[PDB]
Amino acid sequence: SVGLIWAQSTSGVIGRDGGIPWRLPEDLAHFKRLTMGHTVVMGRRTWDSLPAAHRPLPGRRNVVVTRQTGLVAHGAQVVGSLEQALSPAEPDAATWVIGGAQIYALALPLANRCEVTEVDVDLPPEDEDALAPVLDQTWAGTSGEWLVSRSGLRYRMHSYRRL
Ligand SMILES: NC(=O)c1ccc[n+]([C@@H]2O[C@H](COP(=O)([O-])OP(=O)(O)OC[C@H]3O[C@@H](n4cnc5c(N)ncnc54)[C@H](OP(=O)(O)O)[C@@H]3O)[C@@H](O)[C@H]2O)c1
Ligand SMILES: CCCCCc1nc(N)nc(N)c1OCCCOc1ccccc1CCC(=O)O
Repeated sequence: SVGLIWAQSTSGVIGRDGGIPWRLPEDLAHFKRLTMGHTVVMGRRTWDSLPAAHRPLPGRRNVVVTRQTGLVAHGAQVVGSLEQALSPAEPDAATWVIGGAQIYALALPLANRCEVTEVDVDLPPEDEDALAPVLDQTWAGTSGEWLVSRSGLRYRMHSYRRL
């Protein structure tokens, strides 16, 4: 099982200026609950984007997809392709692809699940933004209710499975 997991604004922005252009603690807790104890696969730019306290993501096997020989920042297992990231895999569990946009594009043809957090923040896309992948007719989804963050932002979760 290969799952994509991401958070996006309603406009579809996932990344800006090498980070995430909102703060939503409830999404971080959701992300930890779904990924804890599993392999997480990410692109190298996302790896370098992690604050030092969160790199590597604790309690998870951190796999970084890169064309380089290796990385200056410690804690990852490097691979040269998504296929190398995905095999071998954890039994009875999902391998989670955790971004960014380039790695989501590579993984989308292979995924069987997407777990999306939608954040109701008004962020008109800017020229260099990373955007969420668009799901085609092979996906069926369900959506949770709108929730209110302690910070006041509305947010909700959507879950998609491959038909
Ligand atoms: N909102 C969310 O849920 C979420 C989640 C994750 C990330 N983000 C944001 O997304 C942005 C980063 O996304 P991004 O698309 O710019 O970068 P990315 O997908 O994280 O990483 C891109 C890098 O992955 C490597 N790569 C890409 N395709 C490859 C291939 N076919 N084979 C081998 N290596 C390959 C390359 O590393 P090398 O250059 O080292 O070769 C490339 O520079 C940041 O703003 C981050 O904060 C948001
Ligand atoms: C602060 C928002 C964190 C979740 C964003 C997110 N939210 C969802 N729903 N899906 C994602 N793929 C994602 O991105 C993960 C990579 C970025 O992680 C980061 C970044 C910076 C600080 C901390 C972490 C994770 C720490 C941990 O899991 O212990």
